[PDB]
Parts: sequence; structure tokens; C-alpha cells
Amino acid sequence: DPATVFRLVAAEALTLTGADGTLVAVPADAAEELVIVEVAGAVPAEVEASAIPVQDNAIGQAFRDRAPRRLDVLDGPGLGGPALVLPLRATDTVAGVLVAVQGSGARPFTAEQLEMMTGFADQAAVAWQLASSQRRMS
Repeated sequence: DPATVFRLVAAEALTLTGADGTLVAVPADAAEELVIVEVAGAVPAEVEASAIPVQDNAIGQAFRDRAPRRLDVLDGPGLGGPALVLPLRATDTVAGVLVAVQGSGARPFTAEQLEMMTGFADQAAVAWQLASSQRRMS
């Protein structure tokens, strides 16, 4: 189940960044909402299945503009501190948006961490695209 990839992405992102928490938001299936399908670390389990608007916020923006982004501050579903916003960019589709989140008063993410996680996010989108295509092949 391709959705399983997103769980591994959330888990590995938490390990690689050492951030307080991570989440992955995915279009349900032009989208007007993303849904948080996976959560790790300090992001409460209860946030899973949350609907995120595509418009007027950094997570939905990344889903549209395919631009990885570091933020000093990201509020709900962020945790108040720095964040990395990492679209999972496949060929001609965005699979979802991975977000690594810190509580207030954490150091900002470096450009190098952004670069590293952009690579991870790219590789993750390939993993997901492959899994999705294997499923259609049945």
C-alpha cells in the first residue's frame, strides 16, 4: 500500500532532522484540501486525519509551488518554532508535503539541512511513485 511509504517518510525524516515532530499531508483524491495521514514525534497522534486548506498557508503553498522552504515560525499544525516544508515532488504530480516541526525557541534549520531534506523528499517521492505504479500494475 503506497500510503505506507508516507509512514516511513515521516519516521525517517524525524530521525534525519532530529526535529521535535514531523507530519505528512496528502491530497485525498486541483485540490482544495490536504489531509495529514502520518504524524511522528511531538505532533499529537490525534492530529492524524486533519484537513489542511491548499490556499493561504505555507504547507498548501508548497504543494502548489513545489518550493522547499525553511521557516523561523510555523503555527498549527506546526508547533510554533522553526519548520522545514518539503513537497514530495514526483513527475507531474506532488504526492504530498512533508513537514518537520520544532517547538518555539529551537534554533532555525540551516540551508544545509534544507538541502539535505530536499534530496530526501525527492527520493521519497520516487519511492511513492514506484509503489503507486506497481499497484496499478495489478
